[PDB]
Amino acid sequence: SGAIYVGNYRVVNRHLATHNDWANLVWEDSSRDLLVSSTTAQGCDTIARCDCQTGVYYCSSRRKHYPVSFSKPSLIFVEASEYYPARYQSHLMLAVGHSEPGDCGGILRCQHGVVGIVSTGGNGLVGFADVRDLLWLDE
Ligand SMILES: NC(=O)[C@H]1CCCN(C(=O)Cc2ccccc2C(F)(F)F)C1
Ligand SMILES: [Zn+2]
Repeated sequence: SGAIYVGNYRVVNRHLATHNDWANLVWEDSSRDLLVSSTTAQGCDTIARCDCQTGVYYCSSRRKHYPVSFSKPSLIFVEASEYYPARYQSHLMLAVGHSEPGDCGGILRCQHGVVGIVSTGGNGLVGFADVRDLLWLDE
């Protein structure tokens, strides 16, 4: 679990969104596993606007942060779940690093700010849903 709080917005994994998130919906995209809801308090985080391919992510299953090199946002496949079916998740970045169920929501950051959140993983890999193209989170 985990979320990005920026201004009057909360960004979470779509498969983990709450009833409150859906009742205060701003935007959602099942193909990206993202959902953004509105909040009444000002958010604690800053968003990166860059093309960094190195950064640090939080891994709940190890209670530790790890440095990673990650790929450019692209399409990757993800098997079924209580949430989705075999598809090409878009805007997804892969990295060599640990992840397991329960790790979604961990933040990935570079020197410019928040890059995205853990959304996929498997066999020594970890996938992050990018948020750097969501320019509207700031204005
Ligand atoms: N974006 C999705 O469709 C995810 C929905 C939940 C399930 N999902 C996963 O990949 C679950 C998984 C499996 C092995 C290692 C790590 C994970 C992690 F990080 F939790 F995502 C896929
Ligand atoms: Zn950056």
